[PDB]
Amino acid sequence: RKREAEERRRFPLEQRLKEHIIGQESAIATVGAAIRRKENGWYDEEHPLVFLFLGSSGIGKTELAKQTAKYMHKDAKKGFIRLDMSEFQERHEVAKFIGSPPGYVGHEEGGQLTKKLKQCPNAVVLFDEVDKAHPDVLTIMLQLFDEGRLTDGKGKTIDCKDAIFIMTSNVASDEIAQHALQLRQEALEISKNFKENVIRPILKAHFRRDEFLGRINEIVYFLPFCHSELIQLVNKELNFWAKRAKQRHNITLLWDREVADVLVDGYNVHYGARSIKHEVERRVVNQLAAAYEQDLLPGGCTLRITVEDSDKQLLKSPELPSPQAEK
Amino acid sequence: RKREAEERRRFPLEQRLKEHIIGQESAIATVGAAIRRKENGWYDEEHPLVFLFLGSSGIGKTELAKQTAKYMHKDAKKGFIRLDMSEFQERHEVAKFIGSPPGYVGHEEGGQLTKKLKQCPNAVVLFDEVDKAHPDVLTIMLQLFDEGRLTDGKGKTIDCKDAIFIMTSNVASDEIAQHALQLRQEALEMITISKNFKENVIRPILKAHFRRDEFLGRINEIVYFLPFCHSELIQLVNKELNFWAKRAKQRHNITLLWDREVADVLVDGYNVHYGARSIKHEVERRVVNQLAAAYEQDLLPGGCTLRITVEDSDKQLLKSPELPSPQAEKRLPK
Amino acid sequence: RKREAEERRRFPLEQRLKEHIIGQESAIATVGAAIRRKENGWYDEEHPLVFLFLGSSGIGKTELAKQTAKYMHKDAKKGFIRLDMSEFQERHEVAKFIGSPPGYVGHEEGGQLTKKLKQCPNAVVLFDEVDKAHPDVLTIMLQLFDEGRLTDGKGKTIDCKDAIFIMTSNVASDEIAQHALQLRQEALEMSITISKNFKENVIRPILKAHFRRDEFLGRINEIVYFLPFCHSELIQLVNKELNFWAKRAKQRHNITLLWDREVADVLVDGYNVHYGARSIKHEVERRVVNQLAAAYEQDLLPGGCTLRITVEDSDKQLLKSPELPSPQAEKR
Amino acid sequence: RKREAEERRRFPLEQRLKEHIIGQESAIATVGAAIRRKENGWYDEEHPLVFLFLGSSGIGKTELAKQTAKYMHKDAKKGFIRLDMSEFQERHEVAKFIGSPPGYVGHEEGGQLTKKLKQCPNAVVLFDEVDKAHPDVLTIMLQLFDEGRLTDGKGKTIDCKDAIFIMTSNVASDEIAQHALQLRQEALETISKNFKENVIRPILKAHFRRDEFLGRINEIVYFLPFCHSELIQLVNKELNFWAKRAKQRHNITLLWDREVADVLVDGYNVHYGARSIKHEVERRVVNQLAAAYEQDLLPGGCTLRITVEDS
Amino acid sequence: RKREAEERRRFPLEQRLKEHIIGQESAIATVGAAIRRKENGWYDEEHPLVFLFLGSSGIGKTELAKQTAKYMHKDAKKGFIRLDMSEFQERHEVAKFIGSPPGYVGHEEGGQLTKKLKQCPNAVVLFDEVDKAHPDVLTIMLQLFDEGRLTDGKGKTIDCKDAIFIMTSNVASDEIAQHALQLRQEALENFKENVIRPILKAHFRRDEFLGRINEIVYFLPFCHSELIQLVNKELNFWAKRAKQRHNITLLWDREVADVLVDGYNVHYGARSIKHEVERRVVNQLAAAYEQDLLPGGCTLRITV
Amino acid sequence: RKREAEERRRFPLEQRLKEHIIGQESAIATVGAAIRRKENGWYDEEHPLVFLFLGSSGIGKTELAKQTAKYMHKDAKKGFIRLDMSEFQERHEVAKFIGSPPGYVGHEEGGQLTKKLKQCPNAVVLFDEVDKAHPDVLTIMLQLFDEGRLTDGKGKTIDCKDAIFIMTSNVASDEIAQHALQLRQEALENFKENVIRPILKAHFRRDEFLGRINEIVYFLPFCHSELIQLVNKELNFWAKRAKQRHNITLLWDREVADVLVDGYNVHYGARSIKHEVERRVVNQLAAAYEQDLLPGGCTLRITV
Ligand SMILES: Nc1ncnc2c1ncn2[C@@H]1O[C@H](COP(=O)(O)OP(=O)(O)OP(O)(O)=S)[C@@H](O)[C@H]1O
Ligand SMILES: Nc1ncnc2c1ncn2[C@@H]1O[C@H](COP(=O)(O)OP(=O)(O)OP(O)(O)=S)[C@@H](O)[C@H]1O
Ligand SMILES: Nc1ncnc2c1ncn2[C@@H]1O[C@H](COP(=O)(O)OP(=O)(O)OP(O)(O)=S)[C@@H](O)[C@H]1O
Ligand SMILES: Nc1ncnc2c1ncn2[C@@H]1O[C@H](COP(=O)(O)OP(=O)(O)O)[C@@H](O)[C@H]1O
Ligand SMILES: [Mg+2]
Ligand SMILES: [Mg+2]
Ligand SMILES: [Mg+2]
Ligand SMILES: [Mg+2]
Repeated sequence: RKREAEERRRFPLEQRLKEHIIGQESAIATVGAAIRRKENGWYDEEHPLVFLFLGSSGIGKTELAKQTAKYMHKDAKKGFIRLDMSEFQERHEVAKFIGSPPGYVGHEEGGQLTKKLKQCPNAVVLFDEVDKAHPDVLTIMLQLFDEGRLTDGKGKTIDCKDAIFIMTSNVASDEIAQHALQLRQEALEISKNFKENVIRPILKAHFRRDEFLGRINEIVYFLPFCHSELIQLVNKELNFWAKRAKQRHNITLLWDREVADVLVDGYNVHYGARSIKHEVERRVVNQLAAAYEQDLLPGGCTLRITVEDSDKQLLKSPELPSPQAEK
Repeated sequence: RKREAEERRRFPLEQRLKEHIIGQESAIATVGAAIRRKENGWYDEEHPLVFLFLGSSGIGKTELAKQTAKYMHKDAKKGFIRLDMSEFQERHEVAKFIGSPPGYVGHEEGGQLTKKLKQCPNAVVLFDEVDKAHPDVLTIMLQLFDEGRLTDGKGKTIDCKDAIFIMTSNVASDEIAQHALQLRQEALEMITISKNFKENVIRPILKAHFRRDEFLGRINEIVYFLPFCHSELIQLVNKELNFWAKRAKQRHNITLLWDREVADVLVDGYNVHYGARSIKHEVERRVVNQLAAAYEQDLLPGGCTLRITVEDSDKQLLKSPELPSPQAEKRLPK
Repeated sequence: RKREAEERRRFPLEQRLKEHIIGQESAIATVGAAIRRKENGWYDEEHPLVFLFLGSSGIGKTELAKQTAKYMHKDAKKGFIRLDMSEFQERHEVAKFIGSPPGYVGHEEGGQLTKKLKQCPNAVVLFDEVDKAHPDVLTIMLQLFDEGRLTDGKGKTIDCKDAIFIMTSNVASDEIAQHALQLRQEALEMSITISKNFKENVIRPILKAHFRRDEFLGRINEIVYFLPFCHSELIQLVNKELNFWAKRAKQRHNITLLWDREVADVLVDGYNVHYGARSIKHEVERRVVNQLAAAYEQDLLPGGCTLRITVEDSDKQLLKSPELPSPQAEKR
Repeated sequence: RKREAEERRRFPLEQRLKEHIIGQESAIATVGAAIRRKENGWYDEEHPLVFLFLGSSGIGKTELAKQTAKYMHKDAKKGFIRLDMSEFQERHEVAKFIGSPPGYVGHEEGGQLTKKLKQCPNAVVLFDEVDKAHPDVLTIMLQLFDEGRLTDGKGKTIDCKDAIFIMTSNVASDEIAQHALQLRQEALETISKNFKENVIRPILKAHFRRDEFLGRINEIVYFLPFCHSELIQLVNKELNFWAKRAKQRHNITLLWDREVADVLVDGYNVHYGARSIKHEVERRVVNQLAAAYEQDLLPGGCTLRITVEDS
Repeated sequence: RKREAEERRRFPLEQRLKEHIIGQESAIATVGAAIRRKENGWYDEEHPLVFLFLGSSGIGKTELAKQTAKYMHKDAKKGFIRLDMSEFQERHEVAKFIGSPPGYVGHEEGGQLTKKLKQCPNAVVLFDEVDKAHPDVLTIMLQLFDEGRLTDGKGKTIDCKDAIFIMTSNVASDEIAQHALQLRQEALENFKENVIRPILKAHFRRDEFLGRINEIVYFLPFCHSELIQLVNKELNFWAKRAKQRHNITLLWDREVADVLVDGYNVHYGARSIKHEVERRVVNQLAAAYEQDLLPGGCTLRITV
Repeated sequence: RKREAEERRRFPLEQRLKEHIIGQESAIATVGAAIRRKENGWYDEEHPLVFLFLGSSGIGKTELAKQTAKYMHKDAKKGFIRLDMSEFQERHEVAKFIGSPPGYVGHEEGGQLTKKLKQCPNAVVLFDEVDKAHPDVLTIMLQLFDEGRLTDGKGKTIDCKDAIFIMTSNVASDEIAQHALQLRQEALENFKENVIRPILKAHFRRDEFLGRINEIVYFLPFCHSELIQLVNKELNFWAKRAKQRHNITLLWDREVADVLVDGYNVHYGARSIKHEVERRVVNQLAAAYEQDLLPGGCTLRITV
């Protein structure tokens, strides 16, 4: 008890997530508060904890879910359960949850989800892209979210009252991103309850049933990044590549402050972080790989990126001559 | 003779339910009357007793069913049979009730519901969220509700005549809620009764969109759950706070107190579409989160008090065992 | 010979049925005539006798079938083979009739129907709610009717030529009910209900669409139509229910129960055409029986308890005295 | 490591593609750069590499995909997985990818795409003419393109993080051609910046209705219409193919001059591109060779000059 | 090698076509030229041959396809496959063409086209009345023609590079019949029929549909000479098959065969003329035989 | 030789059928003539033999098919094969018509048709309503023509050039009944194909399904003489069917038949007359027997 409490206080989940997620402070704060509430025993054991993650594309929803799963279960693969709801676009596909009835092909195998949950009753379940499921498939989750009960095709009931369920979608993402015009309001010169009652009609229009929505403990809103968070993302990506280069080939990598400013221009609000990822890859790592194959990067050398309308690489001082693949 | 004398004394079922349920007086009365009738004889043994529970979400339908099962069979697990009809969305899934026919996988296993009913013939059967089932699956329930007889894949009848069947659904949720709101508005001029509204409005819904006539004909009683009144919302908030205070005292020896304004602020977060679940989540979010954060060495076994800040109806804080001191900032960004 | 002499005399099937069934006189007459024709041999003895029962819900189809089975076989349970077709909604369900083939799971049990038939060749077989059966099941049924014998999964063939097959459904229930109500209204314009063969021809396409086997319908010996109850038949139903409850009370607790025509009218006012006798049964249970059960634990004692109507609700009178018992108000 | 790196330096992928692909320099450069970045280990292993080929019909998109697959998996047919999204033009066609759920016909079989991917995790997957898919069929591709993960009807999860996905379509063909005119709109007194992709995005979003789908695509490769020189090169390629075929089959030598290439190009059709050129050559020249051969006017070993044989 | 040499050296296809087909000389020549060109190389083997047969119905189109399938697969009936696109007019009928997805109705069947092709990839496929094909079926056929590659619903892929696809329709039958640029004008056995191209364009995705077609074959209405040849061939078939052998040499003179042609039924095609001949040529023979009236045979002489 | 002589003596088959059938002389004569022609080599014996029978239900179609099978086949109608195409649908076509082949859901190879054709290739095969037949089964039935060789669930194919197929329908039932000229004007006191395939071509795609049918047989509404003859035969059966036949007198049997025919068969066929007889006779006799009013020498009773 004492060691767990001391470790949690010393290195909170919220500080652990911040290492991997940039921004999203209100989502981090909500998930951390719920998690901490559960861990300290201040939770009802009858009803499992359920989250729904909403916002635009590529802003860390599945990332946050993965980090939460890793934190809850340090490494156990069975502790984290993935479900790509995009494979459940038809009603009949719900059989994958619980398996076929008696007398039907595949009956001897129980429900896949039932088996997975049985292997780890307190696992973290991620229904990714839940809006891509057929809405009759979501009906199977009514008892799962209310009481953590699920009966396979063989009549065996699974108890998962202590599990944590996370759903992710971008259902209201235009309306959430449009409400980030509150960042543009500049009053000196974050989502309101009444906005959540404008985001509701959209949720019921998609997720047809009020008894489904009334089962979720928390709706988490992920906002579009502000300019500083874009700079942080670019720096994070460059640091990742620098670490990889240093580890693999002992190459030291440096970049001026203006490199991030140049790179952020590739940001696409419709795609989020992955846009920055692709931009950095395309217009830095391509040059890096071309130089490496050309053998212009001796082990232990120092490479610094300089800023033009394009990006140049200096081998500790001289400009590295760009190789010619076409010869 | 003493069992008979107790039964003469055994009239708390309404009390037992009202302990766990707030409001829904009409439903409690109906269920209690039917159960008393069955208990004291005065009931035909040739036909099971069937209820259908209708209303909005999070208003005690499943809760009432579970409480009734517990009362009838005490803690006996075999006495309460649960089925989540959301798993029966396909016609072929009816095989779960009776098992596979001879010469097919799982035939030797036999029906599951048939086995459970054999274990406890007088069990309380709950088909939760029945309107999620494929109508062809409901078709099998005709015989079960009429004569309480079901034949498994092996040809064995179970003869569950004296069981009790409870069905929970929200098919007419929007109509019932709107009608109840209108009736309450009318009563506000100067309470929970609907005479023909059921036949003219509810019945065509139930029949046309989901069922056959013969299926509805076998239901002994239709029970209607209405949305909570404001006082009932206050009662629900008080119930949740009492539950959390009981947990705190029992486990951490912490005494928890609050005020009426706390109840008002909490109920302000109530959402009609979700019923008691909205209040439950609100209480967990705005109070229990602060209690769990204070439990990092700032809570000790004393009279912790919950109060509203100077910002009326905006914020609420914990105060220490000694009321003159508010609890600190919980200091997360160490 | 003694059994034959006793059966036909002093106890015709119609006489017995009228004891349990209210109305449906035409159906009772048809069933009795067909049964007598079969018994005396003035019928196609080369084929089993087949019936189809149609009409709204709660009008005695299953009840009439059960009473007929009891009359044919007295108390012999083996003489009444009951099959609820709602379990045969899938193609492979036919295996239950004959069991699995040799070498398969459960083949040693060659189907329930075959075993029961060989146990009682002349048993009355009821396929309740036949319309729910899968078309392959209906094909097997038609094969059984035409052939007159069935072969189990073990290769044994069982002769059931003398068996009686009864089927119940509600395929044309709405058409039958609305036509019967229209004929009652038309007869009130004369101031009754005998449905003409042209209405049967109108109904026939519905049956042809549902079953899609013109030979299957043709093979049916008799189609029996049950009508929705008239007001007098509803009053009789209410009186029957009240008599049942009164005799139950008298036997169990020596309580005498009385009522008046007004009570019967009030109870029948709760009738619902879509559910038939079930609606009246439930109304009687909730309106009256609930009060009896509530008052039983403390107030009821041997004597004359009479039901009365104050204005619109049913009230009770004290034993042998015109005092209204105080209801044992639950809770407090 | 050193031998493979030296081999790649000696004979890069670009030359191999140029052996067969004509023009499309920008597309070849982009694909080659991405492939080299992958091979040299300078790529994140958490996400597969995804391409989207856009351009008019008959300009080598699927041809480029085939050449790339051959380069990566030259000695493995299993290394190249081909799909044709015309065969997926309705929502329920997703059941081909992962198979039917438990208790349904074909369940025991399992997904086809899952089988193929499991056989060769690092294969090259080609979704030919993806635009013809029902849009809800593309939804199944989200996990594939993001994490290279897919689950069949039996619950088995296929990991293909190192695979390469190529999607070919002509959704913005007309707009791409109009932009390509920019190079041909020059005052001229070859490479387009193509920042106008900001206004190509709406077309894709209209067709592919989900932004998250586009966000998962690493690169958008644009194939431009052939120029006059590229058309001449294509005609020369076709005539070389036919000449070598004649030599190998009937031992006949076949020869021509500029007048033939120009006359064949003059019959070019934009709507078909390389296919137009193929049809033109076949109709105008191959028919004459076949007729002459059937008349036995071509003794074995003889030499033909196409001395501008026209009209 | 000797088998291949004999296959090459055997009778030219046009010989058999002329043997069994009457008229349609232009179509015979075109098909023979295309097949010979393919055999002698001079044709990219990477793409299957695609033929579009135009003209009135019932004038040998299917017969010509059968004979072609006979040339290449004389020893195998499976070498010829038929599909009538009157079966394939609505979106859900795409699943009948190449099979349903797994877990759906008819998945086991696997579709008509693939089910037959997998047995004989190099067969001859006849799509009757492609006009009636639903656009989504037209999309799968054009894909198949372009690539020669198709997947069934069960995931099995089929290579049909060397197959021969023949499409038949009557979209421009009236224009060909009325123009008759060869029949009654040049030969009754280039015309620059430039209206057929726009006519077809109006009915399909001309970019792909007409671009991929390897060849277009025209069928012309029968002429008087062709009709009398067909009647002579029918009467000879009846005469030689006379199993009551001794009545053979029931010779049909000339003018009665001309009167049988005068029962013009070309609207229904050749089989119509067959019925015409059978009516007043076979019924009288059956009546006489049943009556035992005519042992030893007789001239058909004149009747009507 | 004795079997051959017996088969020869079976003719005239028209008398054979009339021994057990009433009316339908035209159809009987047509069938007999077709049989003779095929036997005598005056038919396209290379092609399957197929009739389509048209008219209302219950007018001797099944009765003529069964009598034809009983006579042609030696005895017991072993070579008869009749099926209800109304139960054949997309979910049942292959599983029953071809019969669920190995590897399919179900192992009922043959299913309903080809499981019996394994023994009697020349079967008389009855399809009881093409109006209710599924398009898939109507297409697979196209194999039955040309050469037959319909695929079985076991893979076996039967050459149908010798088989007899009897499709039937009620969709054309009006074409005969509405006129009654084919009955009134057929040498009693209209024309063959008065209208060529009026409804049938539009409904069953004459191009394939009906184009391959060799003959069409009309069925006419029963005449008053035919109806009264049916009544008389049924009454004779009941009279002899009596166990205590001494009580059977049949006094006024002709008058009772006249009363019975009042409920004329104009609804679904002779079964209407059978029900008339059962209602107006059998019930009365059963009631009298129950009342012990039948000692012997008992007359009839004229009701109405
Ligand atoms: N703070 C961040 N926000 C978003 N992405 C981040 C962040 N930090 C790192 N990333 C990375 O950027 C990528 C974003 O992709 P996702 O995690 O899947 O976001 P998403 O919310 O699920 O978008 P969709 O709904 O799948 S389109 C991930 O690969 C992350 O690892
Ligand atoms: N004609 C009747 N006379 C007396 N009691 C009847 C009569 N009909 C029904 N009952 C009673 O009310 C109950 C109704 O059940 P059934 O008669 O079997 O239903 P049904 O008439 O067949 O219509 P379905 O099958 O529900 S659509 C019976 O169990 C009887 O006890
Ligand atoms: N750029 C090219 N250089 C040389 N050959 C080419 C080129 N493009 C196409 N071809 C050839 O022309 C044919 C066209 O094939 P594709 O490459 O597949 O066309 P496509 O662009 O991919 O587009 P679709 O599917 O008609 S939209 C192939 O036969 C190629 O071999
Ligand atoms: N020499 C011939 N020319 C044309 N048709 C012929 C010849 N011999 C037979 N036929 C008949 O022509 C038909 C061939 O197919 P056909 O009907 O003409 O094509 P389609 O129906 O598609 O228009 C067959 O019915 C065949 O009997
Ligand atoms: Mg995601
Ligand atoms: Mg509930
Ligand atoms: Mg019943
Ligand atoms: Mg292509």
